[PDB]
Order: sequence, then C-alpha cells, then structure tokens
Amino acid sequence: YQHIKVPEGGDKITVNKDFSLNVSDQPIIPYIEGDGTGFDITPVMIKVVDAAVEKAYGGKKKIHWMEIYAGEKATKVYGPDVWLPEETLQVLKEYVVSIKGPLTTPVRSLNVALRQELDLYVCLRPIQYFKGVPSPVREPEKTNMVIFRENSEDIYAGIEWAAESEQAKKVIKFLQEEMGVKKIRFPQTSGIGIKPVSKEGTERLVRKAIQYAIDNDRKSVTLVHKGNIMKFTEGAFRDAGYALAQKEFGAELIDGGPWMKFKNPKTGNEIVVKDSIADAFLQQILLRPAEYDVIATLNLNGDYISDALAAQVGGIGIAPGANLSDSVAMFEATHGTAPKYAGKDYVNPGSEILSAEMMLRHLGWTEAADVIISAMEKSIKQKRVTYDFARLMEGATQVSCSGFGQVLIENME
Amino acid sequence: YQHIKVPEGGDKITVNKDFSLNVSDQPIIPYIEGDGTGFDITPVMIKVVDAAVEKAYGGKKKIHWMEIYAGEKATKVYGPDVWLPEETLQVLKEYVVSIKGPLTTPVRSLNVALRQELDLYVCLRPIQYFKGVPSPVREPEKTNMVIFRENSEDIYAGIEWAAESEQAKKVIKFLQEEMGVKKIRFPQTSGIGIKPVSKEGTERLVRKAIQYAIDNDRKSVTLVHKGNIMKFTEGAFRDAGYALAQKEFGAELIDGGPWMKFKNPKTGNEIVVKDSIADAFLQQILLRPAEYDVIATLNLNGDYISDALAAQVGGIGIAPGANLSDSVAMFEATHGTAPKYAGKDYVNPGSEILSAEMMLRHLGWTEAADVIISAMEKSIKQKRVTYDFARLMEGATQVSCSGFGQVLIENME
Repeated sequence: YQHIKVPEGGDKITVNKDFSLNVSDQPIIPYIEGDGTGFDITPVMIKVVDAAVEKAYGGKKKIHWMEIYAGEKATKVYGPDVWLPEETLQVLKEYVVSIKGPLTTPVRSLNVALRQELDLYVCLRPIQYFKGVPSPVREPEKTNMVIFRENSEDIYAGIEWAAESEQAKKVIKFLQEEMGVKKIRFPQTSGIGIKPVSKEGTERLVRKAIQYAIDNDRKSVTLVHKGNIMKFTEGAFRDAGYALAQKEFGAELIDGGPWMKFKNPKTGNEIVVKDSIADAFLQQILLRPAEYDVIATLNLNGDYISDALAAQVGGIGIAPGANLSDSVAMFEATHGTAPKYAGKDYVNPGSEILSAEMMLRHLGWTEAADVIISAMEKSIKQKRVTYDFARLMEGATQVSCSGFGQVLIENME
Repeated sequence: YQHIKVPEGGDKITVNKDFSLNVSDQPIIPYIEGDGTGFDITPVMIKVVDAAVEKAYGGKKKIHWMEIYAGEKATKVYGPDVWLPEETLQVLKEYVVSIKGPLTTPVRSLNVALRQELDLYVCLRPIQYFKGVPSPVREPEKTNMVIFRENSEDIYAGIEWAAESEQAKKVIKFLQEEMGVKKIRFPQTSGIGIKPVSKEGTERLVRKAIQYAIDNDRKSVTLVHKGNIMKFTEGAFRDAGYALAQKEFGAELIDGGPWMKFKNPKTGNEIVVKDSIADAFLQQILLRPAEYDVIATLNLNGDYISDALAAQVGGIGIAPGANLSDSVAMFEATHGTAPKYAGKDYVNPGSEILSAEMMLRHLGWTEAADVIISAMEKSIKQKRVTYDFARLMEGATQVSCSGFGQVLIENME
C-alpha cells in the first residue's frame, strides 16, 4: 500500500462461506483515528481494549492494530482533498472488522460515504441504561432496546437539486408535464429531493433485525415508519417487513392483524412483530419504554430515534454503534468531532470504547467484551468520570479523557 | 347550502385589508364534530366554551355555532364517499375562524387535505406544562415552546409512486438516464417519493414565527432542519430562514455566525435566531429544554417534534393546535379518533378545549380564553380528571369526558 503498514505478526481475519469469521489469537484490526477529538479518544480506546484482552485471555490473544486514514488526517498523509483514499476502502473490505473515530466533511458526509461505498446496510445502535448515569427522564432503567437502522437507501441516498438550478427546473418540468404532478406548492423556488425505499433494502434489514431477536432471545421487533403519509416508501417498508416475517419466520397475525407473533426456534419464547407510526413512537419510547425491544426502521427515522433514545438514557456521550454488511463490520464512535475540545484530553472516550466492546463480541471474544462492560459499570458507580458525566452528578471526581481510560483499566481488577 | 344551516342571529366574521378581524359580539363559528371520539368531545367543548364566554362577558357576547361536515359524518349527510364536501371548504374560507375534532380516512389524509386545499401554511403547536400533570421527564416545567410547523410542502405533498408500478419505473428511468442518478441502491424494487422545499414556503412560515416572537415577547427562534444530509431542501430552509431574519428584521451575526440576534421593536428585548440539526434537537429538548422557545421547522420534522414535546410535558391528550393562513384559521384536536373509545364518554376533551382557548385568543376574546386556562389549571390541581390523567396520578378522582366538562365549568367560579 501507499501509506498503510500491515502488521507482520498479525493474521488477516477471513470470512467463511456461511459468513462466520475465522479470527486467530493475533488478528489484525484496522482503525481510523477520526477528526477532532478522535485524536484524544483513539489512543485511550486502544489502551483500554488491549487491557481487557490481556485480562480475559492472560496474554494468549492480542490485537494487532493497523492504522488506516480518512478525513483530515487522510488529506495530510495522501494529499489535498484525498478525504477517502481508495486503499482505505479496500483494506476495510479485505480485513473485515474495523473501528473508527468521528469524521467531519469540508464545507457529502464521509460517514455516509463509507456506509454506502461498502454497502454496510445495517446501522446497529444498542440502547442500554448504565446504573448511576444521570438521565433527563424519570425511569431510564425501563429502556433496553436495539435499533436496526436501514443504511443504504431512503432520503440519505443524496439525490437532490438546488432551487432555481437548471437541474431542479428540469425535474420539476418532468414531474409537472410527464407525471401530471400538481402538488408542488411553489414550483418556481423549490429544491427537490428524491426518496427511494425498496422491497430489497427493507427485506435484508428486517431479516437481520428478526434474526437478532432470535439469536439474543429478545421479546419483540417493532417496524417504525410514517406510512400513513408516505404510503409507497415508508408504508412499503412496513408492508415488506411484515410479509418477510410471515414468509421466513412463520409469523401469524394477532387478532386479524396488523401485528404478528412467532416462536423463537432456539429458546421457545414468543416474539411479537409489530409496528408504530414514527411520530407516535417518539411519544411511546418516553411513556411506555418497557414495551419496546428490537426496532427495525428506515435511514432517516433511525437517525432521529437513535439520538432521542441515547439522550433518554443519559448516554449521548457513550452510545456505541456498528455499520454492518453480511461480510464487513465497521464499529464507530457515534458523536461529532467537537473541534473546540480537540487535543484537550477532555471528552468522553466511552462511545468508541463501547463500540470496541461490540467489536470484541463480533470477533467471538465475549470474555474481553464482558471485562469492558464490568469496568464501565464500576467506573460510573465510583463517579470517577469525564466532565460530561461529572457535571450532572453529585460528589463526582472529574477525570480527563486519558484519566478515564486509567480508571477503567483499574476497574478490570 | 345543501346541508348547512346558517345561524340568522349571528354575524359572519370578516377580514380587514391588513388581515385583522372584524368580530362582533355574536360571531358565527363553524365546527366539525370529528370522527370517533369527536362525538364525545365536541358537545363538551361547546358547553365549556359557552360557559367561559358567559363568565368573561356577562352575557353580552355569545358564539353562534354552525355545524359543517367532514369525514364519516359527511358521507352520511351528503352521500357515499363524500368525505370532504365542496361547501365545507367554501364555508371554512368564508366564515374565517373554525374548530374541528379528529378525522380519519378510509383504507390521502383528510386532515392534510384541509390544510393544503385551504393553504393553511402554518401548523401552530404551543407546548406548555400544566402544574400537577404527570410527566415522563424529571423537569417538565422547563419546557415552554411554540412550534411553527410548515404545512404546505415537504414530503407531505403526497408525491409518490409504488414499487414496480409503471409510474415508478418511468421516474426511475428518468432519474437514471436524464439526470444521471447512480445512487438508487435497488432500482428494480424501489418506491419513489418527492420532497419539495421552497424559498417561498420557507419564508412565509419563518416570517410568521419571528413575528410571533416579537408580538409575544419570546426569547428566540430556532430553525430546525436536517440540512447536513438534505442540503438543497432542509438546508435551503435553514439558509432562507436566516436570510429573511437578516433582511426583514435586521438580524446580525453572533461571532461570525451562523446564529443571529435582533432587538424586539415592541419591547426592546434581544431575540436570538439560531438553528439546530433535527436529530441533535430531539436530544437537546430533553437535556436543555430551557434553551428553546419559538421553533420554526419543516412539515415532517414539525410532526415528530410536536409529538415528542407533547409527550415530554405529559400533554399527549391535551395538546392544542391551529392551522393558519393569513386569512383563515382552523383550530383542531390534535389526537386520533380512538374508535374503540368512541361513544363511551371516556377520553380527554382537553385537546379540543385548549384549541378552543387558542381560537378565543385569535378572536381577541382573551378574557374568555383566560377563564379556560384558569379552569384547566384548577381542575388538574384538584385531580378531578379523565382516566388518561387519573391513572398516572395518586389520589385522583376519575371523571367521564362530559364529567370533566362539568369540573371545568365549576372551576370558572
């Protein structure tokens, strides 16, 4: 490669024909530092993960970290305006499992570009409440959910044209004259965006959500959509999701529908497949959080829901996330780059750390992942935490970003 | 008219050239019963409003209610599939100020149809916390906001085609071949929706929001958008909103932008015009609710935000709303028709009652509106409330829908 150094003491992860992974005791894991606060967080994440791997496996296993480049640091290494090097994309695919810090874009989203170029069609966002975390809501412990957000289509496709541009004028002309569209209120000054939602995109996402409910013995899968206004996109997501539940999982209607249920083939438990209109859902996650579990939704809805839920559990700064295809997994910090805090060793490294926890569990290294959860639980209860938590607690000891890393490692004992 | 009886003892409201209203002591007010629970709520609203008007003005003023028809009741009066009679639309325009219960649609939204046909481009949703109301959040009293939701464009235009339909095939073909679109992930099975957002639609909505902040001495106007992914629609809303603030209200940048500020010409106070990305905004309304006041946003975002906020303050069942143009005002219950509760005198009439409170204030009858607020405040504190509140309170006296009407009227003394 041009600027990538492959660790010679490591082994490349390989994907079996059934999509299971071959992970050695010495796997290579590519990482992207991230813009801004990625500078502060990345070394702390690596140190914490290495410590957890050491604790769980007594030195037999070790991660061989391989730096690859995206965003500002990529432009510095590769040259002006090389924000996403071709070889970064190739390595992400070839080495299978990776982790990234936050990315920005100069004045389309590099984050979205990664998900789309690599066809990482699942955005996976677990929502859990850690005891002792200050929350804006009365009963945050009642929230335990897993969001499956569709990552490859919807209005996130980036298909749009600016008002009064020749391209926008042409599309509006087509819509008015060829399609007979009369519903554009102000055609003279309208920007136009396109929203594609497919049976194929819906089905692969919903399949993953339902299979996750089976594999992890979850109670329900809720299809979240705004299908009463967007009948042929959001409504179609709902329709195809229910159809797949019926066909592939043998779900049957509850009281003539629209909800369904089937028996978990691995545990025997009942799994309800239901649906919520997106606006109502934002109400019900607050009012009746215990009624929801696995969520399957579209790209835009998933964005809003994931953020609302992270806020609800007081976890804005520690929300983990993954972007998955059948054969590539990229784990990520879920917050912004926070440029005014960059280099100041101040922000919470918890998000990338818990995304690394997800990564370890994906590798089959569940023992090491459990070590991280234990450390996090203990550190929060001790109130030895970064400013973002400390400020909302009583009697807390405020620590630096790297300092929180040290607190976590201590709490692995 | 075919089936409308004009009260001969009433006077038609008229609109002056400056859009101010000429309202007599005996104005005619059209009302739509509403589907489902509209049967239960409507008579109670009328009784409560009449009592408030009596209390404030000692019999000098009286509303002359005029029933007009929409939804199921319209089909019964006018004939099969006449869901929105032409004369209903004509009367709503001609009589200026009206109130409606909830509407459904047979298996596009009659509610949306009304807003679009009458060009009621502002959806106005006040968000306030009533002392004593059970809320899911720790500090509901910190939420006091007014949502200006754009009502005439966005993905609510209803411009869409079903997957694999000849129309969808044609649009996708156009996009691929003529516009060079490559970003449709699954063109074979994609439904397509169109999202129009205009400078003209943005400007008239934002103008109303900023003028409201001036007239009511509010602290700030926040433009809420997802303009980092939808650059030419949601981003254009942001851009045009800021431009209008600068041009029409003399706003100037804070620290080189993007936020702005100007002096209220009526009170002298500073008004900040700022912006929030929609996903972040759903976090910040929970975490820092006191930082937000007047909100200006698009159709879809406004829908989600209005519902989330109503839930936050424990006001899902008492959230008032108005749909306004420069010359027509339609006040509405904001909940669904709840068919399994219809005819059972059980649901909360508070939403339509507080929408009527807004209606009275729009008529210039602020004294009568204040009577309703007083009654509502007192009734809630007494815990003499409908089941939806009673169940979440301790030591409450559960009353029927009509029973709550009586409690309110008692509390006008």
